[PDB]
Amino acid sequence: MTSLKSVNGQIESLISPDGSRKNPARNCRDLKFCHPELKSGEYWVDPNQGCKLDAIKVFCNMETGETCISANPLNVPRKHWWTDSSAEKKHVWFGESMGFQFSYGNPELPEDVLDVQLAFLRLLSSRASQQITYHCKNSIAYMDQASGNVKKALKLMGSGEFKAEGNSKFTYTVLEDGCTKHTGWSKTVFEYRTRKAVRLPIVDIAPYDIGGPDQEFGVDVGPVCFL
Amino acid sequence: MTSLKSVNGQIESLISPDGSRKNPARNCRDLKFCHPELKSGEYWVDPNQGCKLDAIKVFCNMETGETCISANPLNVPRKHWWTDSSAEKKHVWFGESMGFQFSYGNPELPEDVLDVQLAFLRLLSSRASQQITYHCKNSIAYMDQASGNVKKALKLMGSGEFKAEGNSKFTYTVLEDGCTKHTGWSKTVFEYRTRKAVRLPIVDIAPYDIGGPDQEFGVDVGPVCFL
Amino acid sequence: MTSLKSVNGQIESLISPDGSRKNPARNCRDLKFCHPELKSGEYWVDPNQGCKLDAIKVFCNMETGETCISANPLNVPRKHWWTDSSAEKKHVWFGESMGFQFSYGNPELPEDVLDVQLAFLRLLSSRASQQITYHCKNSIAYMDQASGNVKKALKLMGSGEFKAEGNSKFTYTVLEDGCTKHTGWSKTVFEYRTRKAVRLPIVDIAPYDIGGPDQEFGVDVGPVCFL
Ligand SMILES: [Ca+2]
Ligand SMILES: [Ca+2]
Ligand SMILES: [Ca+2]
Repeated sequence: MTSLKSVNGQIESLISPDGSRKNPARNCRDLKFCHPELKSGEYWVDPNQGCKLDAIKVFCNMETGETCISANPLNVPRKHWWTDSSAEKKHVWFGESMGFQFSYGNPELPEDVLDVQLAFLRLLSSRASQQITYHCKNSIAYMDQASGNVKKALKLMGSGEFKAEGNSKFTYTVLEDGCTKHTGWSKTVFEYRTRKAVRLPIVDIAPYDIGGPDQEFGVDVGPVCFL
Repeated sequence: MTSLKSVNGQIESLISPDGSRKNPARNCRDLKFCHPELKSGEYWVDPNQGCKLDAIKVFCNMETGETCISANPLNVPRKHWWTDSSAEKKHVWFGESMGFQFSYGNPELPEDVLDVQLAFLRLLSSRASQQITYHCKNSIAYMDQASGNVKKALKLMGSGEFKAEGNSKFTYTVLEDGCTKHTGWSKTVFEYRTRKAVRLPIVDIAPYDIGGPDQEFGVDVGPVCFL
Repeated sequence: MTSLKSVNGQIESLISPDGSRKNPARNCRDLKFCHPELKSGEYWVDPNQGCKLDAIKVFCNMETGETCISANPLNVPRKHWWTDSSAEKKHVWFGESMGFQFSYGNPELPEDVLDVQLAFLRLLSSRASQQITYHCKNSIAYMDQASGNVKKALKLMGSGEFKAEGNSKFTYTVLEDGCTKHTGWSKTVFEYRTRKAVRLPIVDIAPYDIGGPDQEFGVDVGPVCFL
């Protein structure tokens, strides 16, 4: 009878996973769907399903049904990261030069695996969104106070380029803009949200105003969230 | 022993779903594949699989293996829906103006969910096809009798534009053409069929000849069928 | 107790498939993941999952986790397949003229089914690669000895065109080049590898230097391999 009890529970787990490393579910949204009660917390979801042993630790915003992958590493430290030699200041790709590109998900799993689980969510979600902060000292993120212009605004590489202005479908929005005046380290917050998830996540960033001897910046990278 | 009997049946259901709200399958085509006998009828299929509680009531053409989603609402009523003021007559988007866009699947399920189940079928099916009727009084659908021309022909928004003429890959075909002469309410039937399912379903419609005081029309929207 | 034993094994099979026609798994890579030990060999994988009865016999390179579909038919025989009348020699599509296009997977399964299993793997894999050999007598594959040029090089239809030169993202690489001198039947080997798997497999081939009375060629088509 004990064996029967063990089997039945096991079977129930199969019909509905419970989010644990041992019993992951397809998206946070389903976990939400099949486990209405469960509260937002770290949960294990396996987007490509099939084998269960390659799921990923995501954060479920169990309110929205969003699945949110923290990006590793999470942050880029504060430093005066670039030279200021040209009178003209030009866009630079952090990851491409000096710099690393942002990686998303479990460090442990191989590239080809982190690609495909991400690929499914990214290919098959209703929409995706991602937030990113630019810490600044003496460095214009988006709006230049003195020009009242975005010419200085930075760029982001969706995977596709996200700019302040240009085709609307590819323009990030700003959520706050601390870094608009030069004088003595403040934060700007950007956001990209779309129905073509394939466009996310943000892998690289390009600050236009940079390399001043005065100029220093850091970043922290918010999770890419699929719904 | 009764418990064992209940488990075994339960397990069998898992290996093969039977199409019911409680035990849905991935596509009508599989239901057809794993249940060769079952006759065309309303059945419950769950394209994104995973959680079972968000499947959709489709029609299975169990002959073809097509999965056919009736679109809600099904029809647009007969009415003289638009003004005729310009000497020139121009294309108008029903949904965009005066008008609503066609929604597909369960009313009950959320947008983000109806998106993703549709997205999978739509992204991953061999081909899709959809039929649409234009009821008419004193209104040219496709072929103008007097010109022997399609200039008057209408348009449809695949999601992409489907026109009578233009790039071949994006031209609808006509299955019958009642509305070719003005004089005292007849039906034309259009069809789009493709291997890039992503292009369907039809969400919006644009009649070129419209708004005459004389002019009146209705529509009924056939299901979007995936194979 | 025997029934319980049968159920438990059955359940275990469900959690992890074992690659057999009866118990297939999603990709060779998972089979590799959930069955680390299993050696490279013919195995049964079912990419669209759902119903189990429509899987496909693939080769698992259980070292790489690649899933490799042998293409049917495997080879095109040696023959002087084309006319040489024009002083100018021009590209010809074997399949399009004189010729057949390459089909991949189980002969038994219907087109719409072989499409969708391939579609998933092809849509959802980390990368794909495919190798193809051009047997030659008196026929330049890629490099012309006398010109030291690729002008004569052939083409391949990815599904998209793969050429010796052109946009880099769409250029095949050569792995060996036997057919560079005219005089009395040697082999060249081509390869396309990409992260946009949608581009593969190779369905058609176009030799630029062909139809000489002297000129004869065969092909054998290597499998399209998904990872
Ligand atoms: Ca998995
Ligand atoms: Ca579902
Ligand atoms: Ca299957």
